Amino acid sequence: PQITLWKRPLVTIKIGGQLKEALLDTGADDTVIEEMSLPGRWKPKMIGGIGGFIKVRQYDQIIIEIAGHKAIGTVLVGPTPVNIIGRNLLTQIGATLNF
Amino acid sequence: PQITLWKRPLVTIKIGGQLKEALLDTGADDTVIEEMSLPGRWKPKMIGGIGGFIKVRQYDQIIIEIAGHKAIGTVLVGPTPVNIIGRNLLTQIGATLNF
Ligand SMILES: COc1cccc2cc(C(=O)N[C@H](C(=O)N[C@@H](Cc3ccccc3)[C@H](O)C(=O)N3CSC(C)(C)[C@H]3C(=O)NCc3c(C)cccc3C)[C@H]3CCOC3)oc12
Repeated sequence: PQITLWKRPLVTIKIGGQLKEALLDTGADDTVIEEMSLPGRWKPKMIGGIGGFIKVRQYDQIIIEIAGHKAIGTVLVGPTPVNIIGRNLLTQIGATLNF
Repeated sequence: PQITLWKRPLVTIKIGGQLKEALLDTGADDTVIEEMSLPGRWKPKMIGGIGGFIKVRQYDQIIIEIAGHKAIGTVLVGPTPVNIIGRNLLTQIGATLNF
């Protein structure tokens, strides 16, 4: 698709068999989702954004669909205010900015 | 241009007579720049994201050049860690996300 920016670029994702709303965010290095259960071991990470930092749990090699496009990659879980799809997964789905 | 997302999508902007580097950020509603002077009236605003909120100054009707493309809109000024071009100005330069 071609997504314009007059409104927030929200899409549906699927993760853990569940549909969720998430923001396609070219300003985010990483993908971070609100609290949920994911399989496997996690590693610690801190991420730093407009307000300061939050602590999150890093899960690797997680199956995730973004607007119907399949990806498998790193998903961070923690107290983010919205679900954010960042560049690590935007690149998997072939997204570019164009003007 | 077509900008890939392998690295942060940073571009040169001209604002207030100054050259700055800034991030093309589809996750940002607003545009926020590190401390600088701008003309005209302003009012205070709080903006929030990862790590919470910061206080900024809101200037309206500010001319800007983003990667060679002119526009006008509201520009926020305050203690942002990164200069951010958000959707309010990305629309005006014709930027879309494509996949
Ligand atoms: C101290 O922090 C940083 C320092 C130096 C470099 C980086 C790079 C990043 C980064 O990529 N941070 C991401 C991030 O929060 N990026 C955000 C932008 C940003 C980048 C660098 C520094 C600071 C912010 C995001 O693109 C956005 O706009 N978000 C994510 S949360 C959001 C959807 C609410 C929105 C927001 O903050 N909006 C606030 C906002 C802005 C920025 C402008 C105008 C109005 C508002 C409301 C997190 C999220 C997952 O990956 C890591 O942080 C950095």
